[PDB]
Order: sequence, then structure tokens, then C-alpha cells
Amino acid sequence: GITCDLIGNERLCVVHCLAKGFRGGWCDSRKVCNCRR
Repeated sequence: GITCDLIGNERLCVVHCLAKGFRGGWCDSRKVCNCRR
């Protein structure tokens, strides 16, 4: 599902975090979607 083509600029991932109710999300250096920030 959540994929990181962009790192950090990956709003398509960030929106998932925001949809869940997270402060936000970001793709880290591992190209993994993380939600918290």
C-alpha cells in the first residue's frame, strides 16, 4: 500500500498518516512510510 517514491515529499504517504489521525508521516532513509511526525 503505502509506498515511498519520494522521501519525505511523499505526501501520498503522509495523507495516510493524517487520515489515521497521526501528526503526520514521512518516509525515512529506509524508504519506509512512518507515521508520527
